[PDB]
Amino acid sequence: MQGHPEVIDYLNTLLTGELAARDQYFIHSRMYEDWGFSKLYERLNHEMEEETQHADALLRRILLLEGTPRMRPDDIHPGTTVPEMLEADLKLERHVRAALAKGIALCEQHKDFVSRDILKAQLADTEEDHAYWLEQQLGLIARMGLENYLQSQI
Amino acid sequence: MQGHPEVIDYLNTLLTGELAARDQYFIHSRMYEDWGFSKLYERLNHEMEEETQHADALLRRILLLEGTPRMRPDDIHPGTTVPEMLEADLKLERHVRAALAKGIALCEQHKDFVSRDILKAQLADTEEDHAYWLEQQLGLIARMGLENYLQSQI
Amino acid sequence: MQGHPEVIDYLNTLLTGELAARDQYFIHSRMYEDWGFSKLYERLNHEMEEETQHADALLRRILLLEGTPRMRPDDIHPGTTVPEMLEADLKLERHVRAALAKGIALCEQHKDFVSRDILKAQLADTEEDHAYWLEQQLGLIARMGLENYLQSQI
Amino acid sequence: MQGHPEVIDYLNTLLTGELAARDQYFIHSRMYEDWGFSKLYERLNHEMEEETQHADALLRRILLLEGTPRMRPDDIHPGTTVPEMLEADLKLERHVRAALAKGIALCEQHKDFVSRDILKAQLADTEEDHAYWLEQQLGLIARMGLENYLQSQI
Amino acid sequence: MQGHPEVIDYLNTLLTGELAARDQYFIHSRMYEDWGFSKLYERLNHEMEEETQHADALLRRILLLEGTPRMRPDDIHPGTTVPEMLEADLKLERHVRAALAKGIALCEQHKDFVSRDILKAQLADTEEDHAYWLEQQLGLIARMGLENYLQSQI
Amino acid sequence: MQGHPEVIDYLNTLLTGELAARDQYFIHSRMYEDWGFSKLYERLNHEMEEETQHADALLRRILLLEGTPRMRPDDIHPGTTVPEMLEADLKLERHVRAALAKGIALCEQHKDFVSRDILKAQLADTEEDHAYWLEQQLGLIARMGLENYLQSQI
Amino acid sequence: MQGHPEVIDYLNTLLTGELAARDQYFIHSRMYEDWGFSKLYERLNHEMEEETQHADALLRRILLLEGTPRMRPDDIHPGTTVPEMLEADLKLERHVRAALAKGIALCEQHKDFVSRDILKAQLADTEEDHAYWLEQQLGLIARMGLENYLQSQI
Ligand code: NA
Ligand code: NA
Ligand code: NA
Ligand code: NA
Ligand code: NA
Ligand code: NA
Ligand code: NA
Ligand code: NA
Ligand code: NA
Ligand code: NA
Ligand code: NA
Ligand code: NA
Ligand code: NA
Ligand code: NA
Ligand code: NA
Ligand code: NA
Ligand code: NA
Repeated sequence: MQGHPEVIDYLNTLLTGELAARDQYFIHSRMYEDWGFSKLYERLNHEMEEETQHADALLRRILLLEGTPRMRPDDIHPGTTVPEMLEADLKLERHVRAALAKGIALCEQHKDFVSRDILKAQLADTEEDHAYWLEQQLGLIARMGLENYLQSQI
Repeated sequence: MQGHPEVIDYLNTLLTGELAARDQYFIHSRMYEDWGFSKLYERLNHEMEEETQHADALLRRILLLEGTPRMRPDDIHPGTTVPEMLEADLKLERHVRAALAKGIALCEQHKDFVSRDILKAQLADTEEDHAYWLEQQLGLIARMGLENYLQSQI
Repeated sequence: MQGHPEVIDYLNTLLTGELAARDQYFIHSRMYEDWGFSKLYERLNHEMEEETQHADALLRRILLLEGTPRMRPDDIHPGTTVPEMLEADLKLERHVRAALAKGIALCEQHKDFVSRDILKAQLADTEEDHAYWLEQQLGLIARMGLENYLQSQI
Repeated sequence: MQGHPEVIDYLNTLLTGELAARDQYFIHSRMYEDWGFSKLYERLNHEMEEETQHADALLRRILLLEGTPRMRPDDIHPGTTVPEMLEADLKLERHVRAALAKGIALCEQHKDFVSRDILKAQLADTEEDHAYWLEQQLGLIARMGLENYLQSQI
Repeated sequence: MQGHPEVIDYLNTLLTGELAARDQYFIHSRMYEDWGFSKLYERLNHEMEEETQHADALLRRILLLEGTPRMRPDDIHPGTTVPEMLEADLKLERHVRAALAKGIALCEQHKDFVSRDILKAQLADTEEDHAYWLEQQLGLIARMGLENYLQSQI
Repeated sequence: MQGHPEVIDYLNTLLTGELAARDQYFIHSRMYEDWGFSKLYERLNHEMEEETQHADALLRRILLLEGTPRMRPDDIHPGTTVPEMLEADLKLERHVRAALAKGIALCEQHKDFVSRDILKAQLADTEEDHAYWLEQQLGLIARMGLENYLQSQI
Repeated sequence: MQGHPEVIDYLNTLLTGELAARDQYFIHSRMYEDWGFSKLYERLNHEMEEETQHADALLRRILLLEGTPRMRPDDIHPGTTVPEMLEADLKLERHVRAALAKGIALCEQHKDFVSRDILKAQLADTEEDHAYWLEQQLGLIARMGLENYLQSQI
């Protein structure tokens, strides 16, 4: 079934964003492990896997709609310290959140209700899992201090 | 069996207090989870369930005595920081403790020995479980500092 | 993430409604048990638990959106006989249904698609589980008579 | 193997009748569930499945005989109350019974002894299971009254 | 709860379409088995069951909304060869897809958000399961030839 | 119990036919194995066993009726290539089908209803299992070509 | 431990190559699934996972050596038909093979014997698993023809 060209193009925009999110969590998780914060490694490794699944869902939807997936990831922007890495991931998730919400509205406009539902599922993950957890970590650093927070992530 | 009107009225006073205690622990537990203190979430979630059971016991006793339960909870007074929330819960439990003790004396006066026993069981829970745990948390904050205490509740 | 103030306010309106629904099912279920209708006790006890979960989902969403939950339940309006209690619960569920549908439209307007999805899930429960079951009970009373219906609920 | 054209045509007549019987039990069973008579839902849901199997056996026999199955169901005639629905199903089963008996005689005449045996199996189901159960329900309504009967089917 | 008449009418249009889809897959699956293509029999038999479930969901929703289900299936249009049968099923699924998308928009317009969600679930099945699989089979025939494809379906 | 001489004689005619069918499937199945078509070996080996059981049922019925079984098999007519062997078996099964149908009519005429039932069971096997499968194989060869069909039977 | 800058730079070159290989197998595997070649999907999905592990090993080695990983994948070059996709993957693996062999020699020169061993393990995978399998598939197409080969990959 040929999808609407505007929807396919927009799904491709989201795909390159999620390929990038995957890769930013790839490098951050391994940096956290390099420093000995295995709890941070585990969480972000899980997030890398979740973004790979999100990318996969978009890629397969684009194919179903007879489009050609764009596989070049967006640029990533890793941090150099734990607070910078948390903030960088939160900025990325906030961007993905806004992009997904714009996509949902576009899908509704072009009456692509299945694509809308795929994006809604990803939007729920972004808001309620990914971004929320990051906000929590930054809030913990604010409440107990960075040194105590880092200790908790060994 | 028709209970004594003064006893039924007093049980209703306790019921609206325990419905409120339930709801204060509902909001506090979820606030603790929002901030990432899952140990505090778990404890206060348990306390919400225990207050629901306490309320249930009163409600069912009032019905047995042919009274009409009052289901409007008392006002609650949540805190805005972990120390404020602990103190607010401790103030509430201290109020419930005093109210329950007054109720036990009233039940004895009107020779409602089963109602007295229900209240005694709740009084033991209030003193030895709920209020004691809160006093302990505040004491821990005093002994190790707030930042270390918060770290321990992740 | 700061949610839209109109959405947060509306979620709070729904929250106080579901806290009330919880408490109306609390008193009705225990009244049904007081009279010996254990099948009615079991169903409405289950419904109390489901409304607590619905309230919980709203409360947690409001927190995520950086709002402050309103924990005062709406007034409840219990019945005094089995037919009155069924009708009172059905009136409440019909009100909740309309409120949820209005909320879904508001969330769509403000592009809060995750809040919309939470409300849609609750709307499906309200229509297809809660209200439908109540309509069925009233229909059974109409078809077999109240005395036979009550017998069936022992 | 090419079957006798008169036999194939007659099997097709039976097929469209059993496709209809399937669909009448589909709507009646779901109507019974809509009203809260889950015992009636379960029985007629089972009967829908049995008529689908009966239709399947005819369809496959028609194909084996190199015929072309007729897939348009006969018109159905659902009732609007429990007694009307029972009577409507009994009228349908009585029609199917007569049609099957006529088919058995035709198959014997054209020496299609396997088709005869398929129809005999369906005839036994119609008489001893489907129609008999319906006759029993109507007899129960006659003996205990409709209200008691409906109570028994919750 | 009385549903909107335009929504109920439209659900009935979808119901008669899915009853037809059920029956087209009924005849095609058994034709595939008649020829010895058991893999095609199994898939389309599964699809018949899925369309029966889709029809069931619509029928039950129409009843809940106090409507009267229309049980006459639309006409079906079976093929006479494997490529014709695949194409006929794909044409049917493309029609169902468009009808479901129009229904979702109508439900949104009349603020029947639960009916919309039921249709969205069916739309996802139609696009991502039913039609996609058919497109794949036709593509396989194009890539390996019909004779090799048929061999693979024994 | 002495059976009717015409029935016993006719059962003996069927017996020598089924002893022959057994032996034709014996040689064909082993020829298929000799060439490396193990799927054809397995099917026809199964068919040899089924014809032995059919012969056994006739033999035992003839004895019960105080007749003397005729144990000389009819001549067999094996093919020399896979298509010839399939056709030869189909010709044999078509002959057995006609003979069994004539026998059923004779048994009915002489009121030997148990012998009729034994023959009906064998007739169903012949039509719905043996001959049908052969027709399917020849149809597969027609649809995918002989070389692909042979490949599928390795 | 600070690694040799020439070795770290070269590991980064290999990393961006393996991130690209991962993504080329991501798109090819999902294209194969889109067309219904599930055996090809499974193999290339496995290869995507293996390249992710290869990339991970390089990334972690670069971190250990106090380098900064380069996370931008090389450009990929997907095919548009099964033979083109196989050839494109084989060209990529041949490039990776040569790059890894050059890296091993460089590591030996700079006496980084652990980095050499990591690359040797990847070189064995590339030659004996990835490239070999691709060569085999192309050889199969040459020996049995493309249509038969595609049939085998359903
Ligand atoms: Na994502
Ligand atoms: Na994310
Ligand atoms: Na510490
Ligand atoms: Na208490
Ligand atoms: Na307490
Ligand atoms: Na609710
Ligand atoms: Na409800
Ligand atoms: Na009764
Ligand atoms: Na039937
Ligand atoms: Na029947
Ligand atoms: Na459907
Ligand atoms: Na479908
Ligand atoms: Na036989
Ligand atoms: Na035979
Ligand atoms: Na082949
Ligand atoms: Na590699
Ligand atoms: Na490789």
